[PDB]
Amino acid sequence: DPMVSKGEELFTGVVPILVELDGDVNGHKFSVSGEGEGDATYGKLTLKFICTTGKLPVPWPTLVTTFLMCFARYPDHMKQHDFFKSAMPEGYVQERTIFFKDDGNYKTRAEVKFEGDTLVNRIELKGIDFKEDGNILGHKLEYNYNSHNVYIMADKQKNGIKVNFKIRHNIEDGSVQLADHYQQNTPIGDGPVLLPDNHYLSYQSALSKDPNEKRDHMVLLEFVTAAGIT
Repeated sequence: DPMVSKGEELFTGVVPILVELDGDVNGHKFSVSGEGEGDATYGKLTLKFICTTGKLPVPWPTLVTTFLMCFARYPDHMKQHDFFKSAMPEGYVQERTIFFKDDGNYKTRAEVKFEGDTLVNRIELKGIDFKEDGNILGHKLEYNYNSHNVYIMADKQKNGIKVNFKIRHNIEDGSVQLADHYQQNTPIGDGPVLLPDNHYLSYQSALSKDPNEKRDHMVLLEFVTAAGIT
C-alpha cells in the first residue's frame, strides 16, 4: 500500500520525542517540558517530564493521557486502521475534554507533528471548576496507573477520528477517581488519511521517579498495541 507508506515509514525505528505543555487549572498556572523516545515497532514509549515553573498544582497521574498515539503498535493485519501515522509528517490536532467525576474538567488542544527528526507534542491545557481540596487540587491520587483499552471510531465528516475511554485513578483511601475522556483527532494537512473501522488500543503505563532529579517530575513508560479487528 503506497499510501500507508510515508507516515508508516517514519516510525520503523526509534524516534526522539519532545513534549511541551502550558497549563492553567482554576488559575493555578504551570508549564511542563517532556523528552524521550518512541519505538512504534514494539508500541514502546519512554518519557521524562519536568515541571519547569516549580510545583505541579495537579497530580502527575492526571496528565498521563494528555502527555502520542502515533507510537501504538498496529498489527500488520490492522495497518489500514492506523489514522495516527497516516497523518504524518504534517501531523494531527488531538483535542479532549476530561470530566473528573464529581469534580472539574480539563480541556486540551495538542498539535502532534514532526519538527525535523523529532516527533513533537505541543499542548495547551485549561482546567476549570475544580474543588480546592478535591482529589485533584488537593493531591489525593496515588502515584500509579491502571491498564485500560482506548476505543477508536471514524468521524468521517471532520475527516478524522473520535476516541472515548474512562481512566480510574486510585485514590489514597482505596477508592477510585474516574476521569471520563472524550477525544477528537483531525489531520493538519489536506492529504488523504486513513479512516478506521472501530478498533481499540490496549494501554499499560508505569510511573516512576528519577533518583537524581530534584525538580518536580514524572518518568513514564507506556506500552500500546492496536486490537479488536482480528
